Amino acid sequence: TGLFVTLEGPEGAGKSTNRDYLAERLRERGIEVQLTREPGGTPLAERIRELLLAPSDEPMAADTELLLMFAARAQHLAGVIRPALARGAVVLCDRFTDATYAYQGGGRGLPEARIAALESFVQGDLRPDLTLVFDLPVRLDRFEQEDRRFFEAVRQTYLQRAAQAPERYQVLDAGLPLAEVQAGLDRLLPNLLERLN
Amino acid sequence: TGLFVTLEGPEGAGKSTNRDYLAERLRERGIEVQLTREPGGTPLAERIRELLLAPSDEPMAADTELLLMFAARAQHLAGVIRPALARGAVVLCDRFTDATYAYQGGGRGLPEARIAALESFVQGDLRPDLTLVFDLPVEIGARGRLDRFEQEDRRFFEAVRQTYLQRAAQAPERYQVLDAGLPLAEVQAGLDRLLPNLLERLN
Ligand SMILES: Cc1cn([C@H]2C[C@H](N=[N+]=[N-])[C@@H](COP(=O)(O)O)O2)c(=O)[nH]c1=O
Ligand SMILES: Cc1cn([C@H]2C[C@H](N=[N+]=[N-])[C@@H](COP(=O)(O)O)O2)c(=O)[nH]c1=O
Ligand SMILES: [Cl-]
Ligand SMILES: [Cl-]
Ligand SMILES: [Cl-]
Repeated sequence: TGLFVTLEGPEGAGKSTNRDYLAERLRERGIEVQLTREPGGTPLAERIRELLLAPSDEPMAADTELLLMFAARAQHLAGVIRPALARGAVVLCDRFTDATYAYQGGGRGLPEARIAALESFVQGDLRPDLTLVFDLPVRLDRFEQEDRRFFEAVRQTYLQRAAQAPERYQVLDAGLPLAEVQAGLDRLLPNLLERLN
Repeated sequence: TGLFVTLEGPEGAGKSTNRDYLAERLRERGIEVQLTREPGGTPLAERIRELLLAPSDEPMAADTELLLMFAARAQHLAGVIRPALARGAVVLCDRFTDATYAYQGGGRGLPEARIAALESFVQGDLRPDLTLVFDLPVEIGARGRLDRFEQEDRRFFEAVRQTYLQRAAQAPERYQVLDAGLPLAEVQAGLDRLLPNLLERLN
């Protein structure tokens, strides 16, 4: 049995360096670590990501964007995430369904219930064991074209979701000195290892 | 007030030769016709189509394939189908959700209940007003499809064929089954025969 950990938050929050940090802590304890990201994580998922990010003169329907995001997820689950967990590996996934509630839900305004329906439809009972929210104040692809209010509603959705399920989430103040943040990651580790074992 | 007509069946069933005939019967009667096809029908929906058709060493999960089909459908609905019906055009759409039940359901073995939930999720209350099923026994009659579906065996395609006939029989009011194996004159007669009912559905 393995463990499914997701990381959510914007760039410049240190997600990658901190994911590397966590990954080294686990690896030095003999635990296999599978790094991955969404949307993407397999050849086909990465091609779907390309459609998602590529600007176009044709407006992408909201449902189209939502269904593509979940198509990439479906493929990623089958190709990478589930097999990793089956190996007893710890998956460190940069962005997952919380990013859907945040971007397609908070950002775009899609009803949370439609996102919930697809989450269950695609994932069955699988949810992350732990979700690390890297929180900090707020050419381009389709999403980077968006405005400050979009990214503000994005930020707030992570915190709202994190607040409703405090046991599954750990919110990190990415505005804190890196050293302090990684100290937080160290304090999370025992519980992580306990979960895994 | 338009009419949403879909055409189902494999390649070499005459769907296109038949669609052109049907489209002209409508046009000569002063009726606007919108030709389209799935997966695809808009630039983004065609990009999705090409992903679905592209061979790869990585197997596409059945759910991935189902979701991409519906993603293309949602874009196509918004950009072509709903507008056309709104203008009061007759949409003649090559392939639609019946192909999903047939390919993803019958072929891939996905449960009909899962397909139905997506159908509703994406389409709301919109379903075809009339579906023409061009029924053809599995007939290989040069390089093949040249796409992902080329690799599937006869059993897969038998299941596809049978799914169409089962759906048509379950709701005879909405489907017309044509024998696409007939000489083209006789298929045209089939089109001629169903035309008056199609017209009555429009007004
Ligand atoms: C996984 C996921 C990502 N996204 C967005 C977040 C990102 N847009 N920004 N900023 C983009 C991912 O690109 P990056 O991983 O390079 O950040 O896709 C969603 O909108 N929904 C999702 O479910
Ligand atoms: C519309 C639709 C098509 N398809 C398949 C049927 C076809 N493969 N074969 N034979 C392919 C459509 O391409 P053609 O119409 O050019 O044949 O996509 C689906 O699997 N699901 C769908 O929902
Ligand atoms: Cl973010
Ligand atoms: Cl990654
Ligand atoms: Cl067409």
